[PDB]
Amino acid sequence: NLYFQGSLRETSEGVILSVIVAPNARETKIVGIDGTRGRVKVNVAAPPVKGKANKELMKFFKKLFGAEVVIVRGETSREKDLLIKGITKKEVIEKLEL
Ligand code: NA
Ligand code: NA
Repeated sequence: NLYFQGSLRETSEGVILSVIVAPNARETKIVGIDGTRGRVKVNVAAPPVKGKANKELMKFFKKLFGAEVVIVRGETSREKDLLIKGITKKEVIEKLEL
């Protein structure tokens, strides 16, 4: 039921996945799509302090995609853009739709 196409774009370097983080969660997980922002809603099991939400977010998606993931926008924001290097949009969508 979730459509990720409005939260992704494929660039020269890989795929930029646009997310909005909800911290203080009991489990890091994808919960839905913010259609007004074009972002994947991700609960993150970390407080919003010490870059701890960034660390958990990148661990989660590196494991999911099997590729390196860096934060390219929003290091100190809830609205973060994640560059997944060396991957196609088709691959990213397949992993998100699991
Ligand atoms: Na590009
Ligand atoms: Na994962």
